[PDB]
Amino acid sequence: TLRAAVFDLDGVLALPAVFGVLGRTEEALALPRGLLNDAFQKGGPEGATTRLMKGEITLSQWIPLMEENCRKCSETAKVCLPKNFSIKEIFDKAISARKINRPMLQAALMLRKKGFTTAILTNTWLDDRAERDGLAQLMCELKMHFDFLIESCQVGMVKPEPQIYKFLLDTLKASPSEVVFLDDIGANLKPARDLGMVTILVQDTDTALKELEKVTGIQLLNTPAPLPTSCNPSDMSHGYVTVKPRVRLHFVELGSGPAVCLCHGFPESWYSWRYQIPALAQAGYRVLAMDMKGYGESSAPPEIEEYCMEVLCKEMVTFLDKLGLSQAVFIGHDWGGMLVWYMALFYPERVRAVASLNTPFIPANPNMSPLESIKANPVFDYQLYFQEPGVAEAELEQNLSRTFKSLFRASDESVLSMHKVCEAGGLFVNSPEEPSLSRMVTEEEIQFYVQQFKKSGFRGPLNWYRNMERNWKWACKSLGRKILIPALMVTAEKDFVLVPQMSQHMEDWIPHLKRGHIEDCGHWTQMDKPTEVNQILIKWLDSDAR
Amino acid sequence: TLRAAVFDLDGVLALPAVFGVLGRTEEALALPRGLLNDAFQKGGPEGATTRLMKGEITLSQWIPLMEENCRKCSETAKVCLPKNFSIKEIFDKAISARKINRPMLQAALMLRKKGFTTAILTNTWLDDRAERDGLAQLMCELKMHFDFLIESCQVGMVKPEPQIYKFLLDTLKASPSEVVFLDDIGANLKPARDLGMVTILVQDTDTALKELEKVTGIQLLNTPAPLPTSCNPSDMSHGYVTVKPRVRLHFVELGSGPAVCLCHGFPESWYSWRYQIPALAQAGYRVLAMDMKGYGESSAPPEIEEYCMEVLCKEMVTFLDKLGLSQAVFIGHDWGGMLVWYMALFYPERVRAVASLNTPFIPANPNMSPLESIKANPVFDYQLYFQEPGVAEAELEQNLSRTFKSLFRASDESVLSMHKVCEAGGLFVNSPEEPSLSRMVTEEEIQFYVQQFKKSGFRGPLNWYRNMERNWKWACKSLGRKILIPALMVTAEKDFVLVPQMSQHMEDWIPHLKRGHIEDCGHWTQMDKPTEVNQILIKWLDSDAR
Ligand SMILES: Cn1ccc(CNCCc2ccccc2)n1
Ligand SMILES: Cn1ccc(CNCCc2ccccc2)n1
Ligand SMILES: [Mg+2]
Ligand SMILES: [Mg+2]
Repeated sequence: TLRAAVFDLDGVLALPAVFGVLGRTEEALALPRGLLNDAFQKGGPEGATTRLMKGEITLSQWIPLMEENCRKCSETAKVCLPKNFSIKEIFDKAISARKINRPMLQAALMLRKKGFTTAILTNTWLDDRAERDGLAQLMCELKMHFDFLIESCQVGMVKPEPQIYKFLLDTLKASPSEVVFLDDIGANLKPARDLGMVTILVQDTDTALKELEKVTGIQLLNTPAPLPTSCNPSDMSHGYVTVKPRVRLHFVELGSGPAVCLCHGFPESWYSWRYQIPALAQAGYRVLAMDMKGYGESSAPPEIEEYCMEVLCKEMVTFLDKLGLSQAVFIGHDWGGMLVWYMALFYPERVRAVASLNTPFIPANPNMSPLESIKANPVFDYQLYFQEPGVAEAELEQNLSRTFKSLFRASDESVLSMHKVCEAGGLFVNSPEEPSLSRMVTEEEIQFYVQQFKKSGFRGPLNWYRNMERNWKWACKSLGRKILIPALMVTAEKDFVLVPQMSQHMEDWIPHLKRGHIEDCGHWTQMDKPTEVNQILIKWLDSDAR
Repeated sequence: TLRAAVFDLDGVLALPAVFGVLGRTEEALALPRGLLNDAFQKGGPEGATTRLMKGEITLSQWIPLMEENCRKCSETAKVCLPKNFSIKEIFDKAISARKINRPMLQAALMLRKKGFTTAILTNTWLDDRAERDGLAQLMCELKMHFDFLIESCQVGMVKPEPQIYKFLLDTLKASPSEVVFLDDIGANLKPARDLGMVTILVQDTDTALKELEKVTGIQLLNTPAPLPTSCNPSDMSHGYVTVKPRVRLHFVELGSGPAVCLCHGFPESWYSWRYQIPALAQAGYRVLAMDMKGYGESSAPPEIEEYCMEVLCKEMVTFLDKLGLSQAVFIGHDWGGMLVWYMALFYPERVRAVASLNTPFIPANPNMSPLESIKANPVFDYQLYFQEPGVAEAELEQNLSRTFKSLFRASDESVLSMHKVCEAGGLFVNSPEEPSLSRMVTEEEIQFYVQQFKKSGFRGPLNWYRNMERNWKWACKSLGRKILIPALMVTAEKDFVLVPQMSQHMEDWIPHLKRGHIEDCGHWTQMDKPTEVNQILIKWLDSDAR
């Protein structure tokens, strides 16, 4: 029966409410109780405040009217306003204090996940204050989570006028008995209840969610910790930069503030950062999530040396040149982790800070050929398997769904040891035809990877592994240097290919290295433990990159 | 004969040089003359400084070696270094003081314009200092103007070693007698002169350019003021955002810092901002230069109401939402100018500041139909001509080269009065078949517009003029408001359609409006007077938007 849920902003999705500051200010200043609310509501349907809420005048034009109202109210109550009494001041403070009410948003998120149409209906104003950006950010953050945002000042109607609820119903494409509406003002509920909507009077959040839970039949309270917000590819800004005649790099871009360039691993996509991209942008950064060369909508030339680290890195520098960025923070995972260490060693002027998930920095051994070093570690056997052009391509391209479903698995779910892969004849030779779906991924997310890899297959990706000698020779150039810019290494306890202990000497080359470590986290770090990754990167960004 | 020109960075393209700070620091501190240079050059080919210049060690690892050198030099000279003597300090200061030598860059620019291959060859270092971003910005700014940048620390060779000049020649694809090489160190010139290159020893800039001028046969000194840097479309980052199911907006993006959204006019392109985009990015902004709806690589649905101001503006808000931008500075010209005023009135929380070139803000007259108002001004006759769907499309699409060549003309070059256009039967009825090229545009630039307009023709563009009534009704909603965010109006003296005096009442609605005014500037403001536009916008951005 219920199909739609409508939330107010002030006092419902955001707290403390502003009217609360009229009450609080009265108390704090020992004014006659209600004096500020009387001034706020002066004139009723024809007073300044209604004209504000309807979009007739802006907030800045309203401020001196509320002033006059406060003066007139105090005169009739035979009191004085204190010296320095400031409506602008009171409101700047109330509007900055007001924060997203997290459990209410999470309820709305969950209900939207169960198929509810969700909306914010609010009496609000056109905000032209010097400090308006704070409200713009709050509204941005809330609104992406709802089907509709209906603002009194954009539609020219205000709660409790009956016409705005008719407009709501019409916007929802729903009948009134299909709708629950939450508000902290009883007068604002009545016209909804008159049309037969279920209504909830919100005082404390938990009681409102209890009523909301009872009436929808969906669990909303005491629910597990939800995953961070993910990205919908077709809602992203997609960017494309030609770094040389046959090579264009694609990236997805979100956020403003310091530039942060995410470099994914093998065989992955910009989409592997889907959980980090909204969280980092929300944290105050300009995120650029790449398709690395070889992948997705980036170019994939066939030649092996197009994918040596020297060339890949020079291209990343040109990418910054064409975008007009003097620096970015470089955050990499897996092969992308290897790449950002080399950006830090060869182009430190272009790297604001450097972080790697899983991939350690290990200086080239100038006394041992890289192939030998690889042969010494049985877990890198699969890398020998990758050398011969065409062999791994045929196995990995043969059935893309089976490829990504076999690779992208949590640490307690694996279906492929990296064990004597050459000798076995392939990576998947003892894995199922139709693996089950990992807890980490939905069938929809697997199909995005499959679709990306239909454009160029696995040749460009595999070529990243085919420059061992060439990368070793270039790396040997850097053996006298240290990495002295801000740097973060994040180890994953149960990554069995890139194990934590392989990073144990990094402080010899990077003396001020900072660390995070994620327990119970396998190789696909960003989608395995997205919440922990988010917290570790944002904390390190805010202290070291900013 | 000469075909290539090679410039050093320190002491040639950038001034003051750093060695100059060794000399200056000695003097300032009353140290033994040359002591700092002796320390800098200690050990020669095997000393710390050569290892730096070759990329063996980074700047930060070099600093304490130079320290030791200074100590050892002072001991043997039986003097003391002052308390607080700091190599880091000296170098941070010298590297920040060092600025692009403008007349040398302009010479290089001009020579490159006459077909020279140009290069920077420099002994420089890997810069990992906290303050490295300053050098990264200088290098970014210089390097886009040259064919090649060859850095000692990336190539592992240093002037004056002979191998670096061979590497240069090989990079240039030129023989030595085709090359002039400029350097401020005579020792660095010798190996070039040994190979038979023309060399110029640079002390003061003017004398070096005199020699450079004599030897190339090209005028380089006393030359007129060159145009600002323009954009090459295929070197730009191209971005695409879907704002609703059939509408994606394309934009070009350059720079970091506060977001600045450029909105072009009829019938134009993101490319109409080609002279502003590098200058604004260089001035510290994140430029987003749109194809507005209807144009270029943005979507162009056929329906008239898709192009009313309400819909266009809501889409610009969604564009900011999907990019994760809480605000941008909105700068518009012509129809794009009209649009940014309406963003300021309906979405001030999303607009950091607003500026318009040419287009005044004039409140809707609620007592007169917009068509009548249009009929009252003979210069807007062409707007009636535009009403009837299909008529203006056929004339404007018939020959695109002739269309843009006829429209894009300086004030002393016009070929079309806007005079009784209906009665004449078209916009071009008394203009030539093959107009001459305006001084404002090259044949190449005309052909870019022609190519853009082959994708969707003129239907979407003309539709901007076909919502007079619908725009009037929405504008009437805003008649109680004022624009109280930072705002700039730029009038063009000789724009005969959007004349300066039409803006004369704007302070009634925008009391703190700032102004610029460009004399001898016709309707195509950005390409008519790009230099003046640049200066006026950057000065207003730095004071009001930042
Ligand atoms: C030198 N290097 C850079 C990155 C790596 C590890 N790549 C693991 C990818 C993979 C994961 C599972 C199965 C096969 C391969 N090694
Ligand atoms: C209401 N409004 C917004 C913008 C304008 C002026 N458009 C001029 C374009 C043009 C220039 C030359 C020839 C024909 C048309 N009027
Ligand atoms: Mg409320
Ligand atoms: Mg020099």
